[PDB]
Amino acid sequence: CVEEVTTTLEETKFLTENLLLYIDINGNLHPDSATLVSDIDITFLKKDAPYIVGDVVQEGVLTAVVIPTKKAGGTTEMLAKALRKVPTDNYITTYPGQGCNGYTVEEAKTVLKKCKSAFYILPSIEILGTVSWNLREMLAHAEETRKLMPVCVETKAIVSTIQRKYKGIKIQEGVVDYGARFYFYTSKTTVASLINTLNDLNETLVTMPLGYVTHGLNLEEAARCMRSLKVPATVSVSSPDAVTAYNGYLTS
Ligand SMILES: [Li+]
Repeated sequence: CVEEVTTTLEETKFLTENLLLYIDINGNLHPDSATLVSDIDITFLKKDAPYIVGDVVQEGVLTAVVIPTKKAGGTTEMLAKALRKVPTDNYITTYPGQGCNGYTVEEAKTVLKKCKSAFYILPSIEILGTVSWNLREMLAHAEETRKLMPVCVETKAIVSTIQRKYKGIKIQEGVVDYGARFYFYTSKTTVASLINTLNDLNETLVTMPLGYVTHGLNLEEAARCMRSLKVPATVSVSSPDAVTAYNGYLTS
């Protein structure tokens, strides 16, 4: 009932056209699902928001289910309960509950072995060492390695430091390659959208944990989100004790 495939989305459609996508209660796509809806109208996902966990929406070849997140009380049984609402069918999908939602692959496997449906699981397509580097250190590293450095534009202390270092830089949201290569973002976009952007750019990162403070996440919550990155990243945390903490959060 559950089979992992080695193929891309397009290379897996010969088995079924149906895609199972994961959304949150506002109808926003999980980063694992967000890359699967090219050239398809997805207005229907958010049109009927807000949802509750377990709600299912469908249009054409797409099915989407609202899954729980452990930051908001979610457990393994609530994940299983949510997936039971999906109509029985054959689907291409990803393992439910990964990334920010905080479930492990082994937990996702457990949920899907209930298998009213058949699922073909797309491949999740390298872990650089976690460090505790200050902003000056992170900038110098970026400059010489050409790694992409995400920066939250609302963090005034960082923006001013960059302006001093790189006289003449015009900081604006998006990629800015001046002195070093930056991805400037607002906390007024989702963490998922930022992760998908970084994954699409397909560059190695030097970064603080994404969502941590800027999007109200604690360190464990950010570490869960960081699992959705598909690019290598040097992750710089607040202190040496946080290195130990972060690495533990990432592996559970
Ligand atoms: Li973005």
